[PDB]
Amino acid sequence: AMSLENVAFNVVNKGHFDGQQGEVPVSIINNTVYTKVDGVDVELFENKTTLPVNVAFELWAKRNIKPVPEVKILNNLGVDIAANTVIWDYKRDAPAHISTIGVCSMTDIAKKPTETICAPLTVFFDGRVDGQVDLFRNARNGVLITEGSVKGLQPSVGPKQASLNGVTLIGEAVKTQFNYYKKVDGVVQQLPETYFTQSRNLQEFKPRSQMEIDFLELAMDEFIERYKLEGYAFEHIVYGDFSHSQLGGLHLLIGLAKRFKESPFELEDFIPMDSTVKNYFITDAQTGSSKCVCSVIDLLLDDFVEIIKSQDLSVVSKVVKVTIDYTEISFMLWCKDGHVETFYPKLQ
Amino acid sequence: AMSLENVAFNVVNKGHFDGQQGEVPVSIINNTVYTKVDGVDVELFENKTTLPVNVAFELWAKRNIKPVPEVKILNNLGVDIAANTVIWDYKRDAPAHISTIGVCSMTDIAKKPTETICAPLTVFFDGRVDGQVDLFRNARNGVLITEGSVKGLQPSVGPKQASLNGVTLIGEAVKTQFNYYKKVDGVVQQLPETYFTQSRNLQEFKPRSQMEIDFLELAMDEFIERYKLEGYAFEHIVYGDFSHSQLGGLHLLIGLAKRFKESPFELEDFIPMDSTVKNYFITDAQTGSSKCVCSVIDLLLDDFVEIIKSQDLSVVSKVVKVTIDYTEISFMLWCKDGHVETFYPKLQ
Amino acid sequence: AMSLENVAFNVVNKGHFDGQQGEVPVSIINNTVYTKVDGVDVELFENKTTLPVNVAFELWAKRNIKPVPEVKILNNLGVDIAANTVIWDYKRDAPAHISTIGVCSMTDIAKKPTETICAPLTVFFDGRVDGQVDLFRNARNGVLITEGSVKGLQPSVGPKQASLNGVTLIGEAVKTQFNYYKKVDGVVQQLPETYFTQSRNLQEFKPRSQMEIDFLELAMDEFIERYKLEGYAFEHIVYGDFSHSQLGGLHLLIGLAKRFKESPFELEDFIPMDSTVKNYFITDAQTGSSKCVCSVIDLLLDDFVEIIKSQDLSVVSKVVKVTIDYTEISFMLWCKDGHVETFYPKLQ
Amino acid sequence: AMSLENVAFNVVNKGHFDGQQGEVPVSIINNTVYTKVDGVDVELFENKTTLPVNVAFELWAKRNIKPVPEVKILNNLGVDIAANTVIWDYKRDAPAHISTIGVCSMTDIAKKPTETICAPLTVFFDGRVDGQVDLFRNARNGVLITEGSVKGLQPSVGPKQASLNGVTLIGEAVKTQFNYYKKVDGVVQQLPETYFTQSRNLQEFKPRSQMEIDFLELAMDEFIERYKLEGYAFEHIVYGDFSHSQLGGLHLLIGLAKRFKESPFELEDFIPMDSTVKNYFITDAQTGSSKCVCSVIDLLLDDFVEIIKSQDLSVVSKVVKVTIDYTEISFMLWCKDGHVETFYPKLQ
Amino acid sequence: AMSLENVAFNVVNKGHFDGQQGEVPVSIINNTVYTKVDGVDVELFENKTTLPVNVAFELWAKRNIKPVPEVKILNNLGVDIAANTVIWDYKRDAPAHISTIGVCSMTDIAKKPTETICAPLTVFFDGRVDGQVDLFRNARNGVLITEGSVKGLQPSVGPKQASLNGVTLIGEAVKTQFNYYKKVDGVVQQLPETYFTQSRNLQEFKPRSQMEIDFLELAMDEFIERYKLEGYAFEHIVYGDFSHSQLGGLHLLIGLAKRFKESPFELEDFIPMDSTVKNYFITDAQTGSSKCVCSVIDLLLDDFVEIIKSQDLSVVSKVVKVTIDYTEISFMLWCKDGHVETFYPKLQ
Ligand SMILES: Cn1nc(C(N)=O)c2ccccc21
Ligand SMILES: Cn1nc(C(N)=O)c2ccccc21
Repeated sequence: AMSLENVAFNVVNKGHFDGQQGEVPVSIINNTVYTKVDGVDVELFENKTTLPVNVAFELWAKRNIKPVPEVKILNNLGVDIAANTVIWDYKRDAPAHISTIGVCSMTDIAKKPTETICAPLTVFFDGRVDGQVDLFRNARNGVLITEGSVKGLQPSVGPKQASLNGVTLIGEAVKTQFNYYKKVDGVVQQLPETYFTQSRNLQEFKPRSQMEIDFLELAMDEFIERYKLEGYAFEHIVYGDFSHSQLGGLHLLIGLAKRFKESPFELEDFIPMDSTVKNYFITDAQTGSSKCVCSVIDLLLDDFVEIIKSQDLSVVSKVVKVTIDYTEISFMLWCKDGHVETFYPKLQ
Repeated sequence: AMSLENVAFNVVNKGHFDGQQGEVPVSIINNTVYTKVDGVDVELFENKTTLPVNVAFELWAKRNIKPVPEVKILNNLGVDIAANTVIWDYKRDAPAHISTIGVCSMTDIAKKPTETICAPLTVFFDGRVDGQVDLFRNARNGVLITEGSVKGLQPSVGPKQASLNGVTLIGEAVKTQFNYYKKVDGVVQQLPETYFTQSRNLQEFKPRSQMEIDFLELAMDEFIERYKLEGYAFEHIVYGDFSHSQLGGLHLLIGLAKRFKESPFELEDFIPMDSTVKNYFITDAQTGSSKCVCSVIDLLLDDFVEIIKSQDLSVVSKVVKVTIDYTEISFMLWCKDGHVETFYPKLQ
Repeated sequence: AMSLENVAFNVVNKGHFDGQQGEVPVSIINNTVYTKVDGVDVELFENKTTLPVNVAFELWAKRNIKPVPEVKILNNLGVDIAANTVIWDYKRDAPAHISTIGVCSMTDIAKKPTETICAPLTVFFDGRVDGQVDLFRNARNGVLITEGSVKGLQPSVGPKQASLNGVTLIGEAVKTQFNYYKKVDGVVQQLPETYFTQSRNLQEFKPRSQMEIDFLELAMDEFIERYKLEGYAFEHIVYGDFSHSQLGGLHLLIGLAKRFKESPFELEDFIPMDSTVKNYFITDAQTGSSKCVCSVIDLLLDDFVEIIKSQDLSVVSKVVKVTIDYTEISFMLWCKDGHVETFYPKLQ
Repeated sequence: AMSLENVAFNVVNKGHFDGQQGEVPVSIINNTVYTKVDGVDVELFENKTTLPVNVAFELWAKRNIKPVPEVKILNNLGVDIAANTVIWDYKRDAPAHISTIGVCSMTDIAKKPTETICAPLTVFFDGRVDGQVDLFRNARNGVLITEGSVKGLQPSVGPKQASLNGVTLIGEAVKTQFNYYKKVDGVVQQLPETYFTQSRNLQEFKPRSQMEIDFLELAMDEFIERYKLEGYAFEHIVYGDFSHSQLGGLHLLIGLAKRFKESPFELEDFIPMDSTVKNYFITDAQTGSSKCVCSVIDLLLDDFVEIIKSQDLSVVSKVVKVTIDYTEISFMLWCKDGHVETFYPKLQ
Repeated sequence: AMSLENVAFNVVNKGHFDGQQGEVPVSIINNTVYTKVDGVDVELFENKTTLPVNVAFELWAKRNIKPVPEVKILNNLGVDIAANTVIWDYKRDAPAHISTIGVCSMTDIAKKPTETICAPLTVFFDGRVDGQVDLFRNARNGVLITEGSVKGLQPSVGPKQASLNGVTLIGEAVKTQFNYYKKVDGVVQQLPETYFTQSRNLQEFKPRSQMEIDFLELAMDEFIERYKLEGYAFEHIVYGDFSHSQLGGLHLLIGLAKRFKESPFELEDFIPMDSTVKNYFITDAQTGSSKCVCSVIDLLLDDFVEIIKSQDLSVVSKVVKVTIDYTEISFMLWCKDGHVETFYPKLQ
């Protein structure tokens, strides 16, 4: 017996939908859900989605509260819908997927992923839920995550980090590193060799290697000398050039984090969504150097060094394709006299 | 187990709230309630009230579907709230009362009218519901309607007409004429002798006496002669004067109905609500004669003739108080040389 | 180059979307689309749909302006989506279907009905458009209308009437009677033998047979005598019983139309959508007789007489299934001593 | 001391803004203004404008309640703003002009039309208000109406009809025929000789000449014979051709009114505003004959006959410019062998 | 070919409007603009203006992305509109000006500033754009900024800082110090001698002189002694008095910044807009000392010392007018026995 009042009761008493019986009085005004507490209204939810307020409230209450793959990974793997859960997209304040399976009567296209409507869709399956590894076996299209091995299936080791209630973290008390499996038209795929983005924040950036510790601690010329990076344009690409009106390079998150410690800057996230490569309209506060579309990727500095050192530097310009987060990322590589001039995630 | 989805189920299947178990998917967008039918959204309700949409939807679904007193009568009797029902005000598309008793969790001030919060409020009681006459005997303040005798309680015969789902009618298959009773501060109050407004429409006006048939059929001078109305200013008051820029008189609904048959006119209902006396900004289409505040009352022509013929015509101006629909209506009576000049419901 | 301003230009200059190049300034405020004319905003469209205002405006501008099947027929045939057109539902002021094919970038699930997403959906095809009969032959699921013969395809003669810009009519200058064809799972399905509802209004009801002329002109007892309808409960079913608080029978539109000429009544259309059988909360103004759920069907009186006279009258109660508008309508037939007591479209 | 509560007080007590002191409690929710009456909210105004609700409420309360020129006339004369009044556009439910002079603090561009901001704007002046003829003499740009002679100013006799509170009428108790005057760049402009549209409705159309009575009463062939209209294509232009899918002609309101008596039809007013020529998407209910853009003008049939009989019929196609409501209306005249084929207000 | 979809395409791909061809699907819901990215909606813009959402989205996309004068400077100079650009007011999240010239079809009053509508308006001209110095030469009213000298015009050196995408900064990689020119009625003005506000933030306050470094580093009594400020009430005016319920003085930003390092406080910006003097409802968290209207100005401490030391201290109270940011700021100076008691930006 699903209801607005029952969903609200669960949110008030359990912090989310927990299948508990009960009802609380609710008022809906514009895009906000309120509940009466001692005669006064208390805001439970503000709808930031394009779904009707009561529908969005229910999907948000029914969000997955276990560590789940980051939306950018699910998107890159072609996930269309999730089996009997809601992957909440905290970057968009909305459901990661248009439709649901066995979650909400307004958004459900099926109650079970075995229904023929789900056969063409790449359904997300969670091996931590009983019967989902078997539902993936019977699924024509799908992506499966597991914590351990699956008999007869070769795994693709996913990223170390997962999203837990919108907090991207590498789990110590919970497992966040999953094995990934994918099926297309009934055939188990061999997932490609991939790098993973590190999903760090600018304000709380932490190095994850000795090279990253050295980048943040040493001065530009000492670091470039120590790691033999002369001729690889790290001065432009990673450190950033703030001497002209157009901000030069600054495409690796670690470089932005190093700059942030000394001088602040504005990053306008004009397409706010989870993605492998992020585009920002940056304005450096100290210098006034700015760039409308500054593509930024958070790779481990060692992985970025490996990518750039594995390229042919003999052509003026070329597209360099690198598998990152299971997707093909195109980079633009610009060279002159055997040295790099610039290397950036291609704006297309 | 009250819920938005259960209220919607009742509306879809029973035409209103009928206490039936069940749920239908609902979407709320802005001020409208929708339900999915054959894959598409069908509008169930549009909120025209100042309450939250889901709350107004529930009160409207729980509206009283039996003949009930017209809102103007309840207002005139000082009714604040109803016992365990919703009197829906079809003229305002809203609940006739702010709060409820045992109806909706968001608007309820009590579950039963015996609760101390209800003692100062004039509670409406319906003798057609088991135990409501007893609740009126125990209520400190209240208005009771019955279809018959209550032992020891002196009745007041109400109007012949009642509102059934927004249709004001004199019941033939249902009883619409009720006995009325009122209590103030624990004491049964004697309801005054009163006239009743006829609650007719301009477009479907029907005469309810031989005098009313004669007013609509006969010419002005021959009706005034037949009913000995010379010197009573019916030419001004009832027929209306359309010769000057300011429309003269036209305060009885029957006069407007007679005019409507020949020439149309605009009546701007600037305070849209049910009331004994209605104020309209009238514009006569044929002549361009207009009046910002034209007070109009729908009395039976015989009752209006009785009122005007029972007045002393020896003073220039005076207030004439007449009990109509249990309320004291003040009229302004203007005389000259023993004849009426004007007589109108006094604009406060 | 589809755009809001181009859609608005087409509406302003062509009365609808006509593929014309051009732009007009547009302002969107809340759910209304406006355009500047002589320095002031003029309303072009008010969104009554659950889609975003600019999206609903585009689908409405792109509505099919040729005579099209009434939405009740498309629904009864299981139509999910239309091929490269919008069937506008004038009863709901909304698109008859959630999604589109080659119409609008926001609602499109495909550009052509040959795309694999369309295979499971029943696509509506219009033989009057070049290549649509061929697309139906290749579609896994679909409904096709034509003005003539399709080689080798067994036709089903549809209703005489079609909807032209929201006006249901039997075409004299245009063809409104189509041949219908349906495919399920790649296989042409034989459409059943069916009656058709007449799609008439209560206020402008016109008889379409000598029997219907006789029902409206003749008194109840003489019509029943002339057409040998004694023992078939037409007094209850068709004429209606207004003697008790619950309105009896009154399930045929013609009976409501006959009553409407003498006494008015309120019909509350609580699920406002096009359907073969309509449910109304009726309140008779003359008597106060009312019914929360009064199922009403508009059959030709001759067709209803044929249905009722073709039933076995020897059982107390039974479900009578009749194909109407291609759908199986369940009726409840109640008999006593070989005569009908009641016969009504069964309330689910 | 202008205020929302004071405006509301004036509306409640005076039917409009009347400069009276006082305040009533007001609640604003979404686009509606409410006031408390007997403990419940009563709707005073619903904003259908693109202005903020409280601002639109004030302009509507301050609307001119005297007969004023119809908005189509003011527009045709290039009126930008009114001097110290609001011309309310009842066809758009909005102010006819964006800005005000001495009316409302939010919309005012000036308190008096003598302010330099008003010099480039064509200000509407009303000679019925003291000092407005003088303000017109001093205005650089303006339109003046008067009920009589202004010394030395050559008058233009306007239409017989004016708008009084949204009712277009020819005044009997008030004057609706004004003298018009216009100034451009400090210089009094000679207004051209013009025809006037009759501003009639389809549903309440009344003939205003013996020819118009003869058009409505007589059959097509006998009217054309009586008025010697053979070869002028009245069969197409005025009567309308409903034999093909595209509705032919039907450009004079009187022809639509004649058709309306026999068969109803839908007129979609897709640009809802007052204009000399109106464009409708028409659908004839009887035949299914339709036209996306059907230009309709309401001229007196005698005036239309005079216009068409005053044209040279020797060229295949040409633009015929006719001054109507002070504006140049372009008509398309199509001839063959010395006879008219079609003549219609040219679709721009 | 301007369009909503084209503006959205530019925002998605270029970070702002860049004149690029292309379209993306857009949905408008309430006041938010979304775009579809891989089947899900992504928020592009939330309207915080009083303009229609699609219009505000276009002006925001077309905002000037070069360093521009701060809105307080433009306002103080009487700028009404900008020539072919949008000065976006980041403090109000809205366009700094009501109308535009050659920017957006809904807000444009002209395509070029040479149009006669622009002659009375003080048009903002940017010498960094080709032809704008010449358009200022031909403009009757205007303000011109340049980076270098203009032949024949004497410059007014503006502030060192400018706004770059809402970040107020003193440019190192870009020029932010402009020469200002102003014309009124065709005559080049001699701009007055002025101080400039420093436009610093409380949280990231940086000293811009040795005196400012000393104010932040030294204790109150050491600083007052070093700079000979005894008898100038800096203890009250600049440091602030937190000993009584009403917070005393605290009118210079540097004093608030010094306090902020030790104890936090709430500044309620009740009129959120860019202005030379800002008014805050301050509440000191440590003491509970508060003030409803605390006027705060950010002057360089040396400039404030120069202003206060250049006043006559012999009268109880007087208005001291100081040109700051080209506007006349009134200060209230209160003295006793030849010493200052208080000196503050006058609340009027
Ligand atoms: C070997 N194998 N294990 C699985 C599984 N655990 O889901 C599966 C699924 C499809 C095809 C082969 C498979
Ligand atoms: C001498 N002079 N230079 C300019 C200019 N560059 O705009 C100008 C403008 C108006 C009047 C005199 C002027």
